[PDB]
Amino acid sequence: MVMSLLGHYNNFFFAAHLLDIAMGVKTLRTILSSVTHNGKQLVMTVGLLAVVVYLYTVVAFNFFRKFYNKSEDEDEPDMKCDDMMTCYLFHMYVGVRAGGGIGDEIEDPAGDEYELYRVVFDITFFFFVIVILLAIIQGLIIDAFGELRDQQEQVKEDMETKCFICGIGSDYFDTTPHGFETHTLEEHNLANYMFFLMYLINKDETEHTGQESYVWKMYQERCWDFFPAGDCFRKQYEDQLS
Amino acid sequence: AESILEYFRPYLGRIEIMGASRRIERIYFEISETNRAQWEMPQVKESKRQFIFDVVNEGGEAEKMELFVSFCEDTIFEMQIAAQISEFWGELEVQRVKFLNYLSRNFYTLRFLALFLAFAINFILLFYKVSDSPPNMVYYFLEESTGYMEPALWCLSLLHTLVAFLCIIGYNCLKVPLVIFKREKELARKLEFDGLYITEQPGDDDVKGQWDRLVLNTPSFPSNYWDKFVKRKVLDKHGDIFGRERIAELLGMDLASLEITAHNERKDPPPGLLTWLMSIDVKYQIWKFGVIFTDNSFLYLGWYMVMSLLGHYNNFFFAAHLLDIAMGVKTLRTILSSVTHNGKQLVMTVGLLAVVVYLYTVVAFNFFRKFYNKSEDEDEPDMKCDDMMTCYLFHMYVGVRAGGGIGDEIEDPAGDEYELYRVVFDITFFFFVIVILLAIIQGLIIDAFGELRDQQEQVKEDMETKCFICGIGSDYFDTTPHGFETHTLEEHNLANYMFFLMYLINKDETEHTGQESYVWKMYQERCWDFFPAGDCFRKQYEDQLS
Repeated sequence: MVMSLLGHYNNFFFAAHLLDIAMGVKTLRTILSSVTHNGKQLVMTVGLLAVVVYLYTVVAFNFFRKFYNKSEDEDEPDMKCDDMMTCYLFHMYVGVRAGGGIGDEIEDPAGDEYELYRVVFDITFFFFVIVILLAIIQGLIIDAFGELRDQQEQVKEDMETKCFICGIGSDYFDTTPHGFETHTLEEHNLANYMFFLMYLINKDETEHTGQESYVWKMYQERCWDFFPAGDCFRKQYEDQLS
Repeated sequence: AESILEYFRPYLGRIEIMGASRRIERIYFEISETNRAQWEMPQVKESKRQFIFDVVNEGGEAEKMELFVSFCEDTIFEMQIAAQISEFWGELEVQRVKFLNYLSRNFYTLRFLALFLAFAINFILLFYKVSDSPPNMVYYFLEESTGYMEPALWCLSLLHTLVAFLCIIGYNCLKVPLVIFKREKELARKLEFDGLYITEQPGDDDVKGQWDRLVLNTPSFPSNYWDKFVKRKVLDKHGDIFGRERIAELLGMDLASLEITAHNERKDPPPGLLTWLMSIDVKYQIWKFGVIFTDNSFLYLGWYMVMSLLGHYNNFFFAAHLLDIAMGVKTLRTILSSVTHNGKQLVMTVGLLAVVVYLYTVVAFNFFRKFYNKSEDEDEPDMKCDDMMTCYLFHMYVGVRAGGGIGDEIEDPAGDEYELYRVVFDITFFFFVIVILLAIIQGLIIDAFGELRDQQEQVKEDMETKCFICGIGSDYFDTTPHGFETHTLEEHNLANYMFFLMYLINKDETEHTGQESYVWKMYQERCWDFFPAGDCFRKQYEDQLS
């Protein structure tokens, strides 16, 4: 509402309703739920990266200050490691985004002193905040898809073994041909129970039959002992005539 | 009799055992008035949850009961230690403990304060600035004016160190007794039931076992353990088959071999407060310190100590306590355990990469030497493939990090000779140490997450089919409505067994009932045949009346 109204003024603002796509086009909702399923532990990785880069900055500032000169034309008037805010921002903005580690933007360490300390600093930075810390992001998505896809299998499998009202497994019902198929469609249909409460509520209390009032009595009392929960009327009378 | 049942219901325990009749019997008892209240504490619920998890997957079936009883005993000492801290020359001693019990009470909030202070000092540390002029180079502390910026840092630095000092003493007063009791319990069994120091000996390995030899002969060996007869109990058992005096001299009890039986003479020490207080076991204390200086958590706490102390000097050093995040903020511990779960086989891939790049270097040095010139301005005075160390380092430092293979930094092979040998060298390098060898790193993480997530499902699923005490499946119990639900809450509750050992230990041996002594007899004997393990008292009497 508000964005449409705020239209007729800077018409560009209309280009925010396009994000309605999500709540539409079903497919997406599933795709976006995949990434959303691990949101609580996704931004925390970003915080971890923000901590690690700070840890690297405190070292680069103390020892590698004279390396970050931008090497302007025939002059060296600019240096990034003079303060903390103006240097840590450099690592945060170019370092993690370098695609190859911070060693690309700094002056090449062809000198003698600190030749190995700088190489280790480069290599560890490449191995920690480029290969590893950008792999956990992908990991929290690969299995995120797997979980949304796996949970469907369980709800598919459980409906093929239990009647969801009785606890009886499918085998026992499969003693007769298509016994389990009939059990989930004639006896415990999960839809007649839908159609029973409507019959109870609409009917006036005066004309309740012998049984319909009694189940109504517990329904008013809010007790659920009238559901079968264990027996199925043929496990009950199997011995006599079945 | 309805109200009398309802009022007393939350205290009437119910345990179900077998024995002395080859059938299953049921025992009732009075649980508690305060232990039932405490049992629902987050540190205890999480401990139980963690214990359950490492039994279903890393737990052998045969010894499942044994370690469960071990955790059962551990929780009792946790109860005893936690029940205490809850609330001018000789009167200071009581006020000292009256404050120590407060320090150990709110240990976790005090610990979290240390992380918060570390976060604040790190944030304020974000304004330093090098300057070649005194306000040699000086680390001048720039600020958005606001003169109150430098004074605050000093007070915060002092307070952080103070809180870090307090948490160490809190740890000592809170956790150390648990580890000590653990070690005492583990050691006392290897003598009574094994010959780890009598018949067998450590095989020059197991420094943990070697270090324990300095505690055997101390006058006070079982300082935190309950059973104080651990010396006499093993004395008789191993005093006949072996030298009785030989076993006697090993465990100490100087002249107690005769004092054990000849105790006709009676036992008054003079009041020597602060006069003879230096009569302490110099051999037991060194053993305790040797144990305490090995625990990982205490060592990490001392490391956090050392860095805070090394503060007030190069204040930047404070920016290492920030890595406390890990041991905090739970979430992370799981995320970091994901990558840590495959550490043994992760660095080995790095070693493999280090080998493969060396293999490539030996070829590039022998044939492609004249290609690595850096092509300086109007001159070619620099070449990287002149030695091995100065060339292999080039591949290690730029090659694997090139993001596109080594072919980017070398001079373009537009020449005729070796045109294909160089192209193959480039392409294989791209296909082996960039696409493949940097994909195994991601693979060892993708399934690493899957395994930590999958192991949870198994411990969730097993608890929904078996009673964890009886081997009976859920189906059989589901014959009656909610039968399995009641079986895991009335009969085999896994928490009445908690409440039964406390009832046994606290009760004196004289008033043990007919059954309570017999299960006590095996518990002293350390036999676990009184657990049901197969029957459930309704599979037992289903035919008669059920």
